[PDB]
Amino acid sequence: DIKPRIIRFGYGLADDSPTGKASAHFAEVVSKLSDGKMKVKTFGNGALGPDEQLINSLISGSGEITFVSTAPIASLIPEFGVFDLPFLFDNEKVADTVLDGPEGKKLLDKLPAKGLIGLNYWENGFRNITNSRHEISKLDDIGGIKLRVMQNQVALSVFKGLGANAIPMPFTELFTALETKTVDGQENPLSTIQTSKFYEVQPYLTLSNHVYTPFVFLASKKWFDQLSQDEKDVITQAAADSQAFQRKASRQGNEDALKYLKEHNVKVAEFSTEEREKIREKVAPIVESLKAKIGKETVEGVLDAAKKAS
Ligand SMILES: O=C(O)[C@H](O)[C@@H](O)[C@H](O)CO
Repeated sequence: DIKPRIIRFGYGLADDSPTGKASAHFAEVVSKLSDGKMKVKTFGNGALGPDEQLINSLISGSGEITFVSTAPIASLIPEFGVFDLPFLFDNEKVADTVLDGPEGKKLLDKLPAKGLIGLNYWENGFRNITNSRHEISKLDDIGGIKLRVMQNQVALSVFKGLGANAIPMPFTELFTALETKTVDGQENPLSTIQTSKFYEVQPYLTLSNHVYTPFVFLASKKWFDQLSQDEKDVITQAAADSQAFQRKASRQGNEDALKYLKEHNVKVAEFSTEEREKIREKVAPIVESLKAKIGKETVEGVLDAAKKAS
């Protein structure tokens, strides 16, 4: 029971980012599983707007499928803000375990009340600081930097607490803000820095890996609910296949991006062991400060699940 259907899948990252390629993979699997009857059309590079607009399009029904970072979802469901706390996940194995386990599912289960289906989590990844003002290799080097952040109170409060002038902006405005130096820098995974070309306007890169961002792979509930069960199964089966593809592509992409940026002579710094402890000390009270704006039980449950996975 599958009828011909065209499905629009907009997203913010470049079409040749790992997640852009995973979106094309999803399209291919949907076509395969539906004998070519269900056709997914991908619109990358922010062609259908940034995350905030994509979310709204799924709620309204103008769009069917997207992936977005968890951070803009915090404007609908504050508990999703948990992932903007620094150093939550020691590595990607911990992340997968927590996200695919009960603590991840509790959050996904809050989406339908807002008109969204969280099909599963994809990997945005560990975020790294870039800027055009000066090298950042110490906590103090962040003071007064105008740093674009994602658009929720947790991200703004974290970087303000680290001394930055935190400037929330949609991802789709970011390259130009960097190029014109309306902001000094930003922070994102290496493959995004590469495929969105931020290195062309960001001479400095710090391998801070300070935050891990999940993507949520999303379907419009209004749209999903009017699918037949056979068609829903195509979507959920393709989503499971594509998650595995995505995560592998993301992790290979992270390795490839580091190699590329280094070989391109981007200037790369890190936080020494001492500076790392300074950052940990400064973060701990702002993390505690933000539990009330995320949800105490969410923060503590994610932290406990991460400990058990680590
Ligand atoms: O910096 C950001 O906003 C995120 O990292 C991106 O992936 C964003 O979701 C994209 O569309």
